[PDB]
Amino acid sequence: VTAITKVEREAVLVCELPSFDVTDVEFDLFRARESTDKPLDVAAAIAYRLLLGSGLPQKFGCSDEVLLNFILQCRKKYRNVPYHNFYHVVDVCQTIHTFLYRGNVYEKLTELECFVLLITALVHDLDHMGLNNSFYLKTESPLGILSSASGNTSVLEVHHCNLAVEILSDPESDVFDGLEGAERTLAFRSMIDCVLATDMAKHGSALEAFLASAADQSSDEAAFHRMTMEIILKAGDISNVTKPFDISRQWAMAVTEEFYRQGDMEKERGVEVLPMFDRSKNMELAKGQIGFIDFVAAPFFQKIVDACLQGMQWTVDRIKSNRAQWERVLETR
Ligand SMILES: COc1cccc(NC(=O)C#Cc2cc(C3=NN(C(C)C)C(=O)[C@@H]4CC=CC[C@H]34)ccc2OC)c1
Ligand SMILES: [Mg+2]
Ligand SMILES: [Zn+2]
Repeated sequence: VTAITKVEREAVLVCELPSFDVTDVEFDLFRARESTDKPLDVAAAIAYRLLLGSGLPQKFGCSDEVLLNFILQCRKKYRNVPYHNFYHVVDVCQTIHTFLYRGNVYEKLTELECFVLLITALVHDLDHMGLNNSFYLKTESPLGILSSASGNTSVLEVHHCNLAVEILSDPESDVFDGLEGAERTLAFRSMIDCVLATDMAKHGSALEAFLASAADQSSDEAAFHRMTMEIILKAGDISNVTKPFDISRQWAMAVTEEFYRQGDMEKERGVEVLPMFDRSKNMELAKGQIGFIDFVAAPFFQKIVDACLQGMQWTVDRIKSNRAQWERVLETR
């Protein structure tokens, strides 16, 4: 944990984002990346602006300097992989902002919980190597053995929580230094519960718990708040198909490259390679995206909007039109 320099901060604060509304559901992070020769500084500046314009750091005694220290300690710990890089967690951060403030999910949570969600977005994939839980277990890699021996199958999610806690133990980058007692505890418990909940192995069980709680006027209030945070970070994590088609498509290309590289190492290591991770299967993006929409994202967003989050209806509208756009790529091939 080397301290952030005056020079590193200045490199972010100078970025100005002319033309961009970071609060908008149609904000394009790809356009912002190649809109300078410092795409990393810009992403950091998008996150800084999102966090300050919410007004939440101020209310919880997090200075502008500590907040930016934190953004930059987070950025140092992401890797040059095609999808689970710093652009992805900044995307999840901005998208969660749209769900909270354009979708009015802010009304369901306290300000501390909204603050936690925006911060968690930035830690939720720390030190991701472009390989899924499954890779580590099948290869009996050290991390996989450690997870298996410890009894926790969520290999990556526990790695991420470990580095989050590392960054927050230095008061110079603890966005929660302003909290004490129950509030500091709730902040850490909820950041950890949310990251652990991004493991897609628990997708069905997290979705069903959230919906059972929303249907129950006598749900425990604390438990409902908690499940709402977990569902919102999960929503942000599978949000690529809720964006304007060309944005959705570039995300999909980036995730496919990352899966294909895992498939290359699984071959050179002679372990099971799924159809989807095999470069020499050349499966069509269109059928891929439609499959993801039909089996994961459409039912997910439709059910949470209907159950509770009416303000997020636009996500369901966009998945419908992205699907029809993929059906058109098929109909004209
Ligand atoms: C038939 O069901 C399918 C299921 C999955 C993919 C496809 N095919 C694609 O073309 C794609 C994509 C795709 C896949 C993901 C993810 N997937 N998952 C599992 C569901 C396999 C992860 O755990 C990733 C890590 C954490 C959260 C979500 C991430 C995210 C965005 C995607 O698109 C832009 C078809
Ligand atoms: Mg993850
Ligand atoms: Zn993620």
